[PDB]
Amino acid sequence: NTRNFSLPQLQNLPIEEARIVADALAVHATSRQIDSAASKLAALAEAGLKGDRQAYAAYQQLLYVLSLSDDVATAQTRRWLARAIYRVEERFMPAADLSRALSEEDFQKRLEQEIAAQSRERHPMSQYVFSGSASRAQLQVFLRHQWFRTFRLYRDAADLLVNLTDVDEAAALARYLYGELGEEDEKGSHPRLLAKLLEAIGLEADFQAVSTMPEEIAYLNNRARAFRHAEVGWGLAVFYITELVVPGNHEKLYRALLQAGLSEDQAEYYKVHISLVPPRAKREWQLIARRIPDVQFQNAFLTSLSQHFRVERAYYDAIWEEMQSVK
Amino acid sequence: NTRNFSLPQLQNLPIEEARIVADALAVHATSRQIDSAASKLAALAEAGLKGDRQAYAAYQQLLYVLSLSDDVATAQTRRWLARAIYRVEERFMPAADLSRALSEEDFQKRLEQEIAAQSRERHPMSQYVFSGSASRAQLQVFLRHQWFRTFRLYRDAADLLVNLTDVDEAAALARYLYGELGEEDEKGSHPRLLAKLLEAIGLEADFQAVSTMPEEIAYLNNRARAFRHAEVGWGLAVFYITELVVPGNHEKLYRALLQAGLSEDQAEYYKVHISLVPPRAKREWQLIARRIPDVQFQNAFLTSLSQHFRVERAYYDAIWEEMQSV
Ligand SMILES: O=C(O)C[C@@H](SC/C=N/O)C(=O)O
Ligand SMILES: O=C(O)C[C@@H](SC/C=N\O)C(=O)O
Ligand SMILES: [Fe+2]
Ligand SMILES: [Fe+2]
Repeated sequence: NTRNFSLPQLQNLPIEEARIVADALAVHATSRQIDSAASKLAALAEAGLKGDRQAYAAYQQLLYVLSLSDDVATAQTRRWLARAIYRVEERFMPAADLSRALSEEDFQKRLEQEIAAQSRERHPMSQYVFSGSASRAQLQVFLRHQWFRTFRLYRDAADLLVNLTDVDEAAALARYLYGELGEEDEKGSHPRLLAKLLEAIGLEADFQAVSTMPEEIAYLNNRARAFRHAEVGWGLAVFYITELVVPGNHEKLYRALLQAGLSEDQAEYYKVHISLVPPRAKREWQLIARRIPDVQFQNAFLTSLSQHFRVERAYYDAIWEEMQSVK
Repeated sequence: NTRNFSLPQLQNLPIEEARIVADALAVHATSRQIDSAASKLAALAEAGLKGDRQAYAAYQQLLYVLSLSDDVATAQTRRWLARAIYRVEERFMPAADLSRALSEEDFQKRLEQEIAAQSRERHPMSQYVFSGSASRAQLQVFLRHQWFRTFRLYRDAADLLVNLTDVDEAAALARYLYGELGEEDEKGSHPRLLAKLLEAIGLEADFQAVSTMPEEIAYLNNRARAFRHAEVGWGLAVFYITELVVPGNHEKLYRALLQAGLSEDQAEYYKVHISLVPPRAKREWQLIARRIPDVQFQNAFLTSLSQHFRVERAYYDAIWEEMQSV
């Protein structure tokens, strides 16, 4: 009942700094113990981002524990420590580095060119699933990782809701959350729809799941960082590229799963997005349109979009390799 | 630098700790500056809660700035500093020390008993307003403070949503937020419904409103602390006490405003809770029912409830005093 709490995970990490983090998470942890943990985490991230593969794996695994564990008692300090890593990560990410604001037209055009160039729908694995050709074992690989992307997405969206101080924009994210959590029926929440689909093909849907795929950990860490960022451009970038790409991708995945012999009801997870999302996306765009004139927003948004695509592509690459290792 | 950002509010507080907090909220503030702010805030709260009236008012004003300002860039550090104060505050609150969990029936009975003993609806001001004897200006006093209670309640609910790790419990709070923010029409969010009522009776509904009433600040500080607490018994206590009391209170406030010459549409803010809340309260009860076997939950819940009633009563008393002066 605690496999995804912070302390059990930290005691299982053959990383020295895991003990310093654990001490920082104690109920009566001192300011010096917490700041010490912050210092070791920041140094570990700096070493990893400079090319040290062992330091890279260490800082990522610790950041996964800090940002996505489920013991709320340590969450505030965990997020405080996560911030020390985020500051390094962001100070290492290629910045959009506009000196002045792009036109709204050039902003949408640049947005459109990047989405066209790097969307998950064009990935060879995606066309492969669409192709029909995937074995059952290979669809299990795909859906096993779909679970990690879907099952706590609503929490990342809630972090963005919390940071939208304007009541009408919070209302927009609330409408998103309501839809995502099943409207009036929590049995129809989108994680539980995906769980039903997973159950139909022989897989478990574990609400305490802890990933051991490095590229997947990298993807979830980045998404939580972006949705929690104080400059909501980071979260709006990730939110909007998802809400924009989901319908076409889910339409083709839906068709592929019925072609794999599952029913309309089992694949409901994909079906509902095809119809639920497009109109709400049109309303959600105003939160972005409102901010276009601000170059600080443009730089946060475009930097976040580019980083999200880099980690998504490496994640999809690793899933594709795993898929092809089975038959 | 808007009126409800942290730095403009801090510059207006003639307190030395206000400058230390200001330095701690700077973009390149060091860990030493933040720990200094945290220490001096904790010491200020300790001095105020032991009986230093000026330190009491001072830490309460500072906590209002930390917990409820709207400059998101400092939000994470402000909440870190608020926690240093919360830790002190919770050591002074009378804590429920039950060693064994009440039965579900005994627990519900205790809640009902505490509500019948402490509900805001029994306050002399409430009865007086219900009587139809309130002046237009007196109703204005009432609604000015209604604004402060209503306009950001959804954010506190959202903090509880974030701390409910169970997908089904997050969903229950999401349904609450959806209802609270107007469902498909943000023009009908409940803050905007209250704004429509305030404007119908000559008042401005300011989404950057900053309270200057000490008891109102104490109320809002406590409610945000409770909804943000890592042990969700605190927030579930305040959430559930509010959801339980709102329907009957709002029906009578609605009738009283209609008696005073307000339209059905103008007073919609109070009307919509009469029918929206009773259905939602029955589904929200399962969040409490599932945790009743846990005595730590019961103690957190009951301590929250008693503290909430304490700050709410002092707040209604202060509104009542203002209403009598007009
Ligand atoms: O990749 C992501 O982060 C988004 C997920 S889920 C979209 C909505 N799910 O309820 C996906 O794989 O489509
Ligand atoms: O006491 C409070 O803080 C609650 C508000 S109403 C909230 C309505 N629906 O959630 C009031 O002042 O009546
Ligand atoms: Fe969804
Ligand atoms: Fe409401």
